[PDB]
Amino acid sequence: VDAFLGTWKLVDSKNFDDYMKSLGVGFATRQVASMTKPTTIIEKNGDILTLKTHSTFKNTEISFKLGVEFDETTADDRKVKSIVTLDGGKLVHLQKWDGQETTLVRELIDGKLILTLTHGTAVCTRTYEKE
Ligand SMILES: CCCCCCCC/C=C\CCCCCCCC(=O)O
Repeated sequence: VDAFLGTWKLVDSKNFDDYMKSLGVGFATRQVASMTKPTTIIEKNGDILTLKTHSTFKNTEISFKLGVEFDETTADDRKVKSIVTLDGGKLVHLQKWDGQETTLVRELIDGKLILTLTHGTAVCTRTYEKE
């Protein structure tokens, strides 16, 4: 997982409104989210990964072991059961709640971190660059 480690800043986003709307996020939160450029920090300490997402709007932090389920409260206030694994060199984060699922997939492509978010028919792509 070592190539994912570091500090990353958002530089491009496509279809995030569609993804938020699919999750039921209200229009006022979508407004602010469309103008926010988060910083994501990924760190490791032995087998424990910590993923921080910082912005002027909301901040989140989770710590987990790969392949072990954990409880997570998301930035939009869903209480989900999560698991993160490495699949084909990608970091795959699966969230389940109320019979629903969403995936947050991170892959490294030409030095950039590409985050693909899928829920329902909505697919959002967010591109991060390393700081
Ligand atoms: C912590 C800041 C995340 C981005 C601004 C706040 C958005 C909150 C609205 C819906 C959350 C949807 C699920 C999390 C999206 C994370 C996107 C990302 O890491 O770039």
